[PDB]
Amino acid sequence: GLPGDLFGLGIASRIRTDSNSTAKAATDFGQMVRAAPEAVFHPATPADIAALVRFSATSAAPFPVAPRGQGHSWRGQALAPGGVVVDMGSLGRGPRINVSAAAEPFVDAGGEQLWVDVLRATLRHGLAPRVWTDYLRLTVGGTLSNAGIGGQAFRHGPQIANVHELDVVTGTGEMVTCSMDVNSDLFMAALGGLGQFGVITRARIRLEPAPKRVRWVRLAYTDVATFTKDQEFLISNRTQVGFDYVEGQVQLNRSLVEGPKSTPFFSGADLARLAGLASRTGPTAIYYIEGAMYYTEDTAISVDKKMKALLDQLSFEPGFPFTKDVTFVQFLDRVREEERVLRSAGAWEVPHPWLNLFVPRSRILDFDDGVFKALLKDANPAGIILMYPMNKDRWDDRMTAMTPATDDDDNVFYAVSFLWSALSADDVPQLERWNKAVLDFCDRSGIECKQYLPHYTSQDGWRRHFGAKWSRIAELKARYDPRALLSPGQRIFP
Ligand SMILES: *Cc1cc2c(cc1C)nc1c(=O)[nH]c(=O)nc-1n2C[C@H](O)[C@H](O)[C@H](O)COP(=O)(O)OP(=O)(O)OC[C@H]1O[C@@H](n2cnc3c(N)ncnc32)[C@H](O)[C@@H]1O
Ligand SMILES: NC(=O)c1ccccc1NC(=O)Nc1cc(Cl)cc(Cl)c1
Repeated sequence: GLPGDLFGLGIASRIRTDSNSTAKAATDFGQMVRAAPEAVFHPATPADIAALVRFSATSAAPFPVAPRGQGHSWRGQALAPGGVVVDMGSLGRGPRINVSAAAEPFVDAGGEQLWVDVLRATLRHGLAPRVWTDYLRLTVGGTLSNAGIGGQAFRHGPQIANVHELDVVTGTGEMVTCSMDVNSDLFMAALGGLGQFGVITRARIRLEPAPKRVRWVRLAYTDVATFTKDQEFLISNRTQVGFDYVEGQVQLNRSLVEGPKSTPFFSGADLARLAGLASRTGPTAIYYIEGAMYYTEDTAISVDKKMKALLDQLSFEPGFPFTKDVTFVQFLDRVREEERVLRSAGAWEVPHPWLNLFVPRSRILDFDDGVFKALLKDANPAGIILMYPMNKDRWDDRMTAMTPATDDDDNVFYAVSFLWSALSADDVPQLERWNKAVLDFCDRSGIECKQYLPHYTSQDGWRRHFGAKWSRIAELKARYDPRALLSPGQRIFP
């Protein structure tokens, strides 16, 4: 498929066209889409990626180029059929993480670097990035191409709001350093850019002093209105003396009754006590607020009084607070333990038809009514459902990443993640029907359900997703990837 002229050049020494190489680059975490590339590119340096992109961009037959991080995509976004998959991990040679601890401390990290490896390096200097995804085995460039949301995003914004600068290889093959003050149009496009404007090869990440330990809590609710009121109180300016991390989970009645006998967080005794709570008024769903209070040797003496003062302000079910006290690393890397349990049960390397939505606060109770109370009330899917609010004023609307736009008056929106697993491959159509039912319900009810980690097969879906930002995106695309070579699996510019 690829031009014959490629194989006579220097870049071809880092090309692998064998079946074993291309098959590894053919699938992703979702395990639903298979499309092998013509070749895998193993760059030594980011300059090699630039030479590959320039060659394609100036070629008589331009081929697609897709950077692949950890392949933690589920809709074939990192796939390049008819083209080349760039193994980003190949750049991991020599020092690829540089901390400047000396004004404000920062960490320079290769786009291929795992957040887990960034954390290890910054902790040696007692520093850490401020915002984390729940899963640390994801690349820096991979999460920054989306936004990177987690429990600290309500305070500091997404990971894209915690970046000082980027090194980007554009779709023309040009290596550009960009920030808020230099090449700012490229900087803004790339953050939440879905790899459409260039490959992130470096990110300068914002740092803060690292905590020592975490007081980690889970608070159970049966009433969604009380649960949402408390989450909104917890992310508000009122609560300087609150949690550093705020998340939430939705547990359907059957997933607790017919689910595992214990989990890494909950003991068998905890789950039986929760089974009683969930059956109290017939079968009902449990909503959990998950909070975390960071502390060091200096704040260790006031943390117990701080936790008591905060919890006394909340309205979780009496007798249903759950507490852990762990190191900062144990907390940030908590999902490693969950993956370990899933892997031993053969429940990890299975299909993941995942759906992530951004729902305006004004419609969160209507969303809950049609989705958890009507659609999923008697459903028993494997996996987890996340639900937590965020603050719009911590997001930069000049960046590509989309937040809901219907309520300009309202600073709050909710992230709702349907992280289901098909324990049997033939369960995929059932989870895909649930995905479609939630989206159809949003359209039918007039709920502005903006996708996070979006996927659309046609440009009409993407135009609806980008809304008032679409013309700016199309213009930026013509400027930075005119031949539409980059990350074609996104299916925005076919
Ligand atoms: C698998 C998974 C994902 C995940 C998560 C937990 C798990 C188990 N938890 C998340 C969380 O708490 N918060 C959040 O914001 N996202 C979370 N995710 C999703 C994940 O961040 C994204 O899927 C993201 O893409 C990271 O994935 P990864 O590093 O594995 O990248 P990929 O799958 O190979 O590629 C994704 C797309 O981005 C393009 N790409 C990849 N690297 C780059 C660079 N350096 N520059 C530009 N574009 C890049 C790919 O081509 C593809 O289109
Ligand atoms: N408890 C967890 O959050 C979890 C447990 C097992 C495997 C993954 C986990 N977390 C996870 O996938 N979080 C996530 C995943 C995505 Cl795609 C998007 C967002 Cl907002 C959050």
